[PDB]
Amino acid sequence: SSSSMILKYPYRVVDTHEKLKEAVTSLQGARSIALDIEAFCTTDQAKQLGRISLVQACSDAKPVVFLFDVLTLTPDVFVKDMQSLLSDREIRKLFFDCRRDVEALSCQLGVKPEGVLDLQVFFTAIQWKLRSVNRRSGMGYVLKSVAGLTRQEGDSAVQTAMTLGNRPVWDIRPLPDHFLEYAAGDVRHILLLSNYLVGNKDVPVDVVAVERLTAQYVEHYAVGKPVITEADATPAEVNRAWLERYIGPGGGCHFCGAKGHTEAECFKKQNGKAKCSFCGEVGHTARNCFKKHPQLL
Ligand SMILES: O=c1ccn([C@@H]2O[C@H](COP(=O)(O)O)[C@@H](O)[C@H]2O)c(=O)[nH]1
Ligand SMILES: [Mn+2]
Ligand SMILES: [Mn+2]
Ligand SMILES: [Zn+2]
Ligand SMILES: [Zn+2]
Repeated sequence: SSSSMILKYPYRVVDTHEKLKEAVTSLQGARSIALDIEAFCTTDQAKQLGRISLVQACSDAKPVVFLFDVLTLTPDVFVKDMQSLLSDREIRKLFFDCRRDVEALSCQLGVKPEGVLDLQVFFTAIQWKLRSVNRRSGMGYVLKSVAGLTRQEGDSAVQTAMTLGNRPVWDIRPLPDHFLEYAAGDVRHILLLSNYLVGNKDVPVDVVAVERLTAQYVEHYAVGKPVITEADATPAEVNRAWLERYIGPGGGCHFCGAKGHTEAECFKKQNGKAKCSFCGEVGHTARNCFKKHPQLL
């Protein structure tokens, strides 16, 4: 439905003060805003993101993806007109793994967003409530599991340069079209995921619970300085004590009792179903098969 139109939103480069005011007015009338950051690649390959180059934004108020050129605009100009927007708790800010992004917004821009919802944490919260799984999943896994969508391939020229790590990559101006298109991809996927995860009676976790859980991550990573102690035991998981407090106890399989999978995924329940040895059907045994014993039918 409306999820199909999200991925065909075109990008608008915002690199002037007039384009910045036109974008702020549009984002002001929004209810949710998907956010992402493209930063300079760091030779140290350390935790903290590099110098912010682009901030990507995609809201439900307009069919467009704003690419704020923070490098050209300078952080000071970009912050002066985006601060209250990011500080407005009445507008939901959507992220996929907000940790290093919130750290960069705090360290480099001096802003701490309000009303944040981390859709990667949202997915892990579902995995925790159903399977007692606290691992974090990548964007593609979440897109396939939640929306049944296989995202298109990222441009390998941009992907190799970023994995290579010799250069800032995102310092060049103007940016090629395949860099601009690469940068606008994540915010489209993020806003799409919110339609499947927010306002859904089939989602077993309340949004307010994941909002409270995300606010803890923001408080931990928006401290106006580089974060040293990570909130999670490993980078690819979610703090279990935070899951127990905000989401509740972890779940498991109602059939066999084991954690890590649900009843629909249980091998033992599937292997234990009666399978007719005479006609192959699942559901009955040979002693009750009408095909083998027509005296029953
Ligand atoms: O009855 C089972 C047991 C495991 N798994 C799946 O196997 C993987 C590893 O689970 P485990 O070996 O840690 O039990 C997970 O994807 C889990 O969902 C099932 O689908 N059903
Ligand atoms: Mn990101
Ligand atoms: Mn991104
Ligand atoms: Zn089971
Ligand atoms: Zn049979």
